[PDB]
Amino acid sequence: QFAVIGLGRFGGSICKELHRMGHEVLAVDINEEKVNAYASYATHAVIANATEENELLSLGIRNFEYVIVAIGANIQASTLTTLLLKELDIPNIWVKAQNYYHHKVLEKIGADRIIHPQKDMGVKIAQSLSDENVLNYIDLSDEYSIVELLATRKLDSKSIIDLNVRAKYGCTILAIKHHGDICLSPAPEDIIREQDCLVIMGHKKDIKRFENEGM
Amino acid sequence: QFAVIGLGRFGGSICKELHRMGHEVLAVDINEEKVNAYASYATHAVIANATEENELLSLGIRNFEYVIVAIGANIQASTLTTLLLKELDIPNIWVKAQNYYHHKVLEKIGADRIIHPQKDMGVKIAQSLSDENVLNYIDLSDEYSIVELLATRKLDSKSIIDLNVRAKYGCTILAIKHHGDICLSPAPEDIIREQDCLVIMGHKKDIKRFENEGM
Amino acid sequence: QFAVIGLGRFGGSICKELHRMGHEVLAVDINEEKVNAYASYATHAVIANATEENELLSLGIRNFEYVIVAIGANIQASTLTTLLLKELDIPNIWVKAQNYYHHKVLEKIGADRIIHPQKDMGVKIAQSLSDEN
Amino acid sequence: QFAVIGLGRFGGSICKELHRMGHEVLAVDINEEKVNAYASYATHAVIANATEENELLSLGIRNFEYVIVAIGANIQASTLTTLLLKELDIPNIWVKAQNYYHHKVLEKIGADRIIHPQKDMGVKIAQSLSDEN
Amino acid sequence: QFAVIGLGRFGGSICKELHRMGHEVLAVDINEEKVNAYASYATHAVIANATEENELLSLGIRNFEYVIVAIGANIQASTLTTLLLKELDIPNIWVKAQNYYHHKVLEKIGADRIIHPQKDMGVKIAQSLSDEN
Amino acid sequence: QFAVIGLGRFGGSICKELHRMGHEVLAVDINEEKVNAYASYATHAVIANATEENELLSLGIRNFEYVIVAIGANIQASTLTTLLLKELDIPNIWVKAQNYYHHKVLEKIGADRIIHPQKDMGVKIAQSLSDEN
Amino acid sequence: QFAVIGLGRFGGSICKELHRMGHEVLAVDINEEKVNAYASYATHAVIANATEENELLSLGIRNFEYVIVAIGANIQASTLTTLLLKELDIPNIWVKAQNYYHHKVLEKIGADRIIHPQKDMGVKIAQSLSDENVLNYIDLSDEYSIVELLATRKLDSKSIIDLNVRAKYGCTILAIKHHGDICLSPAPEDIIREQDCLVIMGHKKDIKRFENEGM
Amino acid sequence: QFAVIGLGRFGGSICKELHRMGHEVLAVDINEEKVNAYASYATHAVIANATEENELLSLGIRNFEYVIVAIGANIQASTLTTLLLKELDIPNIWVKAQNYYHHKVLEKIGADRIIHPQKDMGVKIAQSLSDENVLNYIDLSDEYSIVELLATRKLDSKSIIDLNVRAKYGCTILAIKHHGDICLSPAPEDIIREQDCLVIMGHKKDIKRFENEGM
Ligand SMILES: Nc1ncnc2c1ncn2[C@@H]1O[C@H](COP(=O)(O)OP(=O)(O)O)[C@@H](O)[C@H]1O
Ligand SMILES: Nc1ncnc2c1ncn2[C@@H]1O[C@H](COP(=O)(O)OP(=O)(O)O)[C@@H](O)[C@H]1O
Ligand SMILES: Nc1ncnc2c1ncn2[C@@H]1O[C@H](COP(=O)(O)OP(=O)(O)O)[C@@H](O)[C@H]1O
Ligand SMILES: Nc1ncnc2c1ncn2[C@@H]1O[C@H](COP(=O)(O)OP(=O)(O)O)[C@@H](O)[C@H]1O
Ligand SMILES: Nc1ncnc2c1ncn2[C@@H]1O[C@H](COP(=O)(O)OP(=O)(O)O)[C@@H](O)[C@H]1O
Ligand SMILES: Nc1ncnc2c1ncn2[C@@H]1O[C@H](COP(=O)(O)OP(=O)(O)O)[C@@H](O)[C@H]1O
Ligand SMILES: Nc1ncnc2c1ncn2[C@@H]1O[C@H](COP(=O)(O)OP(=O)(O)O)[C@@H](O)[C@H]1O
Ligand SMILES: Nc1ncnc2c1ncn2[C@@H]1O[C@H](COP(=O)(O)OP(=O)(O)O)[C@@H](O)[C@H]1O
Repeated sequence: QFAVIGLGRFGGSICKELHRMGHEVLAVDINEEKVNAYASYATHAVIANATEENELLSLGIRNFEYVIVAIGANIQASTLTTLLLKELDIPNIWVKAQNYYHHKVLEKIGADRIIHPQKDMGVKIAQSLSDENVLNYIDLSDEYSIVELLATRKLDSKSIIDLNVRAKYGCTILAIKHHGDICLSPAPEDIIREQDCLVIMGHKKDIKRFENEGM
Repeated sequence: QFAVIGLGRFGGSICKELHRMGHEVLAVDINEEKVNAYASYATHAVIANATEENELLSLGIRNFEYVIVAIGANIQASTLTTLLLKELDIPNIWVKAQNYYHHKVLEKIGADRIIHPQKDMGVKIAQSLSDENVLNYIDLSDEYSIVELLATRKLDSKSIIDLNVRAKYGCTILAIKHHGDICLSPAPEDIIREQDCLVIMGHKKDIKRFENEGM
Repeated sequence: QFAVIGLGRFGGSICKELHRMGHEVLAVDINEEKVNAYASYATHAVIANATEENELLSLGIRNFEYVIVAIGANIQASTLTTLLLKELDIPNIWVKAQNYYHHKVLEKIGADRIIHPQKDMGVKIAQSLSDEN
Repeated sequence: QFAVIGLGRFGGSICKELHRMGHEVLAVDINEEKVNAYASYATHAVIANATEENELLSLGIRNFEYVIVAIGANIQASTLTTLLLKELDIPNIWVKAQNYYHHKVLEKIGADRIIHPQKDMGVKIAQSLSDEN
Repeated sequence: QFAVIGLGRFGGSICKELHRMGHEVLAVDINEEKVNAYASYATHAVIANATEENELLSLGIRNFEYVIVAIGANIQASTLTTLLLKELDIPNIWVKAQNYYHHKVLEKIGADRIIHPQKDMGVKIAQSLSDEN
Repeated sequence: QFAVIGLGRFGGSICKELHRMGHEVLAVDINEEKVNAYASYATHAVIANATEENELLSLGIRNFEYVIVAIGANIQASTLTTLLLKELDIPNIWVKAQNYYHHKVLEKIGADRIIHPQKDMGVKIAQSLSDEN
Repeated sequence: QFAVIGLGRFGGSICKELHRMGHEVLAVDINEEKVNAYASYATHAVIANATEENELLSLGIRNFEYVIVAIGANIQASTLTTLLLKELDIPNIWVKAQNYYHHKVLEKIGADRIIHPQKDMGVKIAQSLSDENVLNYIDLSDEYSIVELLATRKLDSKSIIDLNVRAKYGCTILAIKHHGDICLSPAPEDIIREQDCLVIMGHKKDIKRFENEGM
Repeated sequence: QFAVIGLGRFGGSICKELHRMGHEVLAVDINEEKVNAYASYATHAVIANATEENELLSLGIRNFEYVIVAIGANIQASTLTTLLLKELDIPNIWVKAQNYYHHKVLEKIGADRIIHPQKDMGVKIAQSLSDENVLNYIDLSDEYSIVELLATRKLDSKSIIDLNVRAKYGCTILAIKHHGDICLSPAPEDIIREQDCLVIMGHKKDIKRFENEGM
């Protein structure tokens, strides 16, 4: 179902994670050491030059719905490989881009999705920096969002009804995670202890307000 | 308030994003071209060798609450920088790790947070791969999660009350985004049209079940 | 009618010859000396970075039916330029290829004609060697 | 009858084309991969450093009426090879020139024909652009 | 009982002297010549990259109570080796420091003793100059 | 009474320690920063190129009974300096050796004592490892 | 009148010596330090790339009757320089050759004189080796030579008439240098003291004979 | 009788020339190709590292009265070799110097003669440049010299008595070389034809005078 062509810092993580999730993954790499190291973290692991068409054919690359092109430094190899894959009519080709130019040429040679890892981690890290309590989040729209917050010493031993967010800030609490244990859509009697995960939902500015005065 | 020491693919994104959010950021780089290119995307931009203590002092680095060490290839430079910063009693030092070894030595020299960008993008990309319908998601815990899904033709013109997720699958719908318009905590009469954003919340396997039989 | 983007050993020859035949040619080059040397061998000669879209727009590159991409060594610059030209709906884009890979990426990004100079002169020279008469 | 010393974009084409025409061609190259790839496109293919006289002798280079010096980037190697060949009394020595200077030194050391591939393809491409019909 | 990882001016001396005293010493080195030269001055001598964990395991490095990290110039290799050894729960890890920074990072990753050779020989030489008698 | 020509890891230690013991020491260094840093750790500190005879004369190097040549990496500078000092009839010349070869040439050019810092600290460290008590 | 293009071990010596003799010399070098060091040993000294024609023109290189190309390692630079100089119609171009190939190409591009320094010093050193008594010499032809000899204890207090070289060995004595004082075409009564300079002239083998039995 | 340790541009010439003169020479070289190439130009040729004492012993280096150290670039190897040779009490050790420092250390480690090839060829070339007619010469003293001159079109078909040098310039002609044929101490009736070798003897300034007005 999944084939990962470059087993580096980026692609290797994709391989290991997909394997950990329970999907079947074929790992490819030109470097034998890399192939050996990922033998345990993949259904199958093969030594192959992804820029060589007959080798791609030998891999049975056609058996796959998703092929990930994760060769970092060598732009030539990456775009050539992506090209060969597009020739073989692979349904989904995901390639890691190094820069603007690489993104452009991948764009035109029919890459289905282009990933800028360090860029995205850039914005994500910026998000966590801007607010140290936000552990994670998802934006529903330009104005509305669901936010994951780390409870500070302002929130310990407080009940949901005490923190009347539904009226005071127009936001609603969705979940509380205490010592790994999880409470979904909790009732107003429930207690939030410090260092716990708190999942709020509402307007961005309203959530910021609640963070400011509340915690 | 924020200082970014390495203006590369990773650090540059952090800088640009922090600047876009409205925070004041001091960008550092040994490469003059990089400093010039990030002049517009930062409050201040300086040419400096982050491995030279007197230069760090010249930057007024102690005036900052958060310093980001984002020098990629040069592990020596990274750990040296982190060390010097730790000597200067910087409250929060975030460093990009290249490998396991780098993570360990940064860990021991008192790095406050160590980031593996390509790894994390690895797992999230794996997440988007496992379901093309999940546009985004957030893990509340090992078993429970909030998921954003792309509506298929199986869900078109279906009501929330028609798709009884709260009893049949034990999960709860949180939001519906239809042509950009947004419905928060929608009522059972509401309609879901295909290709719209659907926000479900619950157990991972249960949501997977709902994906399987429902859509 | 004709624009030549790279004034090197290859492109410069195209420019000079087209000019000698009596056609009007706009010569482009990032190197000022090259532009100066071909001032006499072209209707107009301009300093410009062919990988910069706004510069291409400033050249009035769309007013041309034929644009020749003759940047040799820099594969990246060549393909990026070809790309920008393809975006600007240029009717005929002819590019000099460095190798097989360059030929492939140029092929896919919609190059109208891809030339392998050394190859073609190769077969031509072989022809001349086969019968000197 | 024919020997091609540099199996690159230029020389490789000469080799392949001469072989395709039905002439017997000896392909030389310092790079083993190139030699391997042109085994099928030549009567014989040999790994050799064309700047080493004893290797040239080992090739039986004197048995040839036409020897082609097609080493691109390395001007030094090119002129050294041409020189050694001129010493071995080769009847016809054709060399690919990189620039004006290379053309001059090849000219003086007795090169029988000096080819500027990109230039000639330049004028021919200009010809084709001038009248597409 | 003793393992010396870097057989240079510093570590080689440790090895030779420990061997001369009658203790059993395992000498390690990435350079084959060094390993060969110290075969006679050690119980066992092995070619190995001290920055590679599986090689460390292959050496049976855990069987040793004292491991000496004596890699000079390469600070990275030194700290990486020290780190790997600290992971393998080596009881006593003594490392040669190049500078203040190296001393600090070795200090934090749990080096049992950090030696500054030139400094100590400095103070001792000063002692000898102060009273030659 | 004492002159230290190289203020590095080795020589700087000698200087600082001799100064701490109460002897008068003249510190030399080609690097101004080094001279500045050791201003407090020496009776006098001077910027000078030890391979330049007139500079040595300007230092009043002959007024000293002991001159320490502690220039590490630069073997040439070290031996040249030692040589100039031997010409100037310096009573005691002590030089830091880099390797066997350096030891040999220093040996022949009349060095009074040749020190191998890393070697000696090597045996010393081996001693400390043999009996931790 | 004289221009030296390469100020290295070879060319620098030519420059310095020509300057010491009293001729006016323009020294050229691409290396600024070299140009600075030869400022005192030349009429003029200039930083210039000898492979750049416009720079050569800027030097006023055509105003010179003799131009010396003494660039060692870089054969390409040497031949290119020689070529450019030949284009500028320089009357006399002397170039240092690195090897046989270099000698040949310089020969063909119209070098007026090609020098192999280490070769020539090779043969002369061989000459001084064959007889430690020959301090210097000059070959008139393949068979005949003029030789300068160091007097041994076999020749001490001997007269020219005592050592009848003109008949017994067919050679003729030309000069005697005794404690620096010099005697040209000395009379038969003159005495030769040991360790003095003796200038004989004749056939090589005959002089060797005289060395053998005489001294 | 002679051993040459470095078979390069310099040492190889010494070897070949000594061999051509008829002396027996042992050539040493660490490079096998060099040893093979000089097999024909030496009595014996051996592959050896001159910095290795036991190899020197294996060569039978002790059998030689003269050992030439002609290793160019590697100063360390040169001085180390010279040192080893001095330890083995070789009577005559001649070494090629690269620079001032090398000359100094060779001087102190007991080198019997130190040669600066390119320097000496420098002064020699300067001599031939200063006067194009002087082919060679030997200085008897600061003021007096014997000079070899190339006859110009001023001297063709002239008799020695016509060019009364013995009175007019105080100099005396010693030899005339015509088409390889040689005339020693020629009588006044003899003719000098152009392009012939002419050997004059006398005062330097006087010889210059004769060159000026005569030829
Ligand atoms: N032609 C190729 N075929 C297959 N695998 C390749 C090829 N070129 C590179 N790779 C693999 O891709 C990986 C690149 O990893 P890396 O350079 O760390 O990129 P990233 O930083 O994106 O992880 C390497 O592990 C290498 O083995
Ligand atoms: N010692 C240093 N001090 C300051 N900046 C540095 C230093 N070393 C490297 N840099 C900067 O850090 C940047 C590294 O970026 P890059 O190598 O792309 O890392 P990444 O791939 O993680 O973005 C370079 O642009 C360089 O200018
Ligand atoms: N990005 C660019 N935009 C515009 N001109 C460029 C760009 N990159 C290179 N050039 C020009 O193209 C020319 C390339 O010529 P060259 O490298 O000699 O190729 P060739 O050998 O095929 O002629 C150079 O003279 C350079 O000035
Ligand atoms: N010294 C040499 N002897 C023999 N062959 C050589 C030598 N140097 C280079 N070559 C060969 O000549 C070829 C030159 O090809 P290339 O650099 O592509 O020139 P071009 O661009 O003109 O084709 C290479 O394949 C190389 O193997
Ligand atoms: N990664 C490594 N693994 C094992 N041994 C190493 C490694 N790197 C260097 N060494 C060895 O360590 C020794 C270091 O010696 P040297 O550089 O002279 O240090 P010092 O000057 O302290 O003696 C070398 O002999 C080298 O072979
Ligand atoms: N020619 C010279 N004259 C005077 N001082 C010199 C000369 N060459 C080097 N030095 C000084 O000697 C010091 C050498 O120290 P270093 O290279 O660290 O050797 P070590 O590692 O043995 O201390 C340098 O600080 C330099 O300033
Ligand atoms: N292209 C050039 N133009 C001018 N000077 C040059 C050029 N290339 C080299 N040189 C000079 O010529 C000198 C070469 O000297 P060197 O390598 O010692 O030759 P040699 O050993 O024959 O003296 C260098 O000092 C360098 O500065
Ligand atoms: N350790 C050594 N033992 C023997 N021969 C050596 C050694 N090192 C170098 N050589 C020889 O000395 C020669 C040096 O020649 P080269 O570098 O041209 O110097 P030069 O310019 O004085 O001729 C080389 O041919 C090499 O084979």
